[PDB]
Amino acid sequence: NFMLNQPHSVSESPGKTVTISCTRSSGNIDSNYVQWYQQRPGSAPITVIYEDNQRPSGVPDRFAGSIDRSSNSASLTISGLKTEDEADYYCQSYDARNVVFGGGTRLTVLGQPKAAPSVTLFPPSSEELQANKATLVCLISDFYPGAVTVAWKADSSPVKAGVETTTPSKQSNNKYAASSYLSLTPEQWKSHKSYSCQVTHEGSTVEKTVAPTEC
Amino acid sequence: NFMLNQPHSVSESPGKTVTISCTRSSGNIDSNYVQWYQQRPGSAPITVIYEDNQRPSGVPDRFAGSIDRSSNSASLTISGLKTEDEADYYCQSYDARNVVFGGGTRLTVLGQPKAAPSVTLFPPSSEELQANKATLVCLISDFYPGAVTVAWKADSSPVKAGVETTTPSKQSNNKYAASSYLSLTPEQWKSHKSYSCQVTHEGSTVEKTVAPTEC
Ligand SMILES: CCN(CC)c1ccc2c(C)c(CCOC(=O)NCc3cccc(-c4cnc[nH]4)c3)c(=O)oc2c1
Repeated sequence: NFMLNQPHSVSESPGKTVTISCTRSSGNIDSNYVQWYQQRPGSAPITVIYEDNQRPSGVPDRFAGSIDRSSNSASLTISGLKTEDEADYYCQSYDARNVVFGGGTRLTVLGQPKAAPSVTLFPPSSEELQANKATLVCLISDFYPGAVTVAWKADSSPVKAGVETTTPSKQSNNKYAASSYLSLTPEQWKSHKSYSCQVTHEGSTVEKTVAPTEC
Repeated sequence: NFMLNQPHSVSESPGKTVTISCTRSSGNIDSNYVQWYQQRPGSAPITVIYEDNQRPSGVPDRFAGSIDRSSNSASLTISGLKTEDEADYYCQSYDARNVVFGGGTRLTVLGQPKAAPSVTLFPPSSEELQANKATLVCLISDFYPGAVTVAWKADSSPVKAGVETTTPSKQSNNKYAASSYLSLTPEQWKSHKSYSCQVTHEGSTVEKTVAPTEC
């Protein structure tokens, strides 16, 4: 039960080349066969590569799979980008028994200029505390492409439980907005020195921190 | 070069049994293993059946796979149907020359109960005021069905500029979440006694109010 690690997102303009990596965690990449699946928004998945570099019939020559043994990774390289190439791409391999999927990479064929997110982190409101709630909100607006990943820290430990993040939506300025909220009890919020929201967009990561003591 | 044919959609009410078929166009259904995947929109898919009828751990035993050699099909049967089973389901098999997916079945669970939204209004953070911004966020969560309308007030008067509301998205609890944010200047925020966010859902309105606080 090993892991395959893919970038969360990639972008390029029409006619360019883009590459999506898939790094094996503990194992030997050439030990087992890697597949690549395309999923366009609102569509069924489609095999574009099997057995590391084989193209199914009807998949164009612009899709190419490869293996790097020294880096222990698989790559999908797409040349001559077209707007229809915009989709989620997932790598997949095998152990002695086990099937392992990568977490997926969103490929945007740029339809507008790139824009980095505005990120604002809010501490609990006085009113929700009296309701025994210490929900923190991380507002993420004015970004393009519409792909972000959010990670929360309690002090400096990753927080797993309590996190929700909305699907990015296009706003009146034609850029995306989303919010992530962490549903703390007041006891959990007071019991730490600070909490942090990390937002990754186009592989650039920003971090904001709030604390019970900040006046 | 065979195809797998599943219904586009199916609907059923809670506690009932639903069946999703997957018909192989050419060759025998039993010549290659069939997998079933569940996918909630915004999320990556999960494996619910492999090798025709094997369940990974963490998959409820309410999920069962089978083969019918005579109708040349595979079936996913979900018994004791629950709201969280609402999702897209894909079958998948092998061509030796390809990995083949069905077209996907969107399963609708009927008769989900109305749920009123939780509404939390956050005043500007100290850090954004120091960067000359006074954005308010109104976090709206746990509502069903997935539509609200938001109106903002400055003192008692309607706000007509600077409001954005995200498109509601279904969260892990199968209820919807959205944020409305009002992009104020520090001057606008301090020149009023309060701002209010008013959320309407299925005829009921909830109103929350925040005021500049003297730190
Ligand atoms: C769109 C492409 N696609 C096909 C529907 C994906 C795309 C991504 C995924 C991911 C990330 C997971 C979660 C991680 O799953 C795994 O690593 N393995 C799944 C699994 C678990 C147990 C048994 C099997 C299995 C399948 N055949 C034999 N054994 C597979 C997953 O389970 O399924 C995925 C399917």
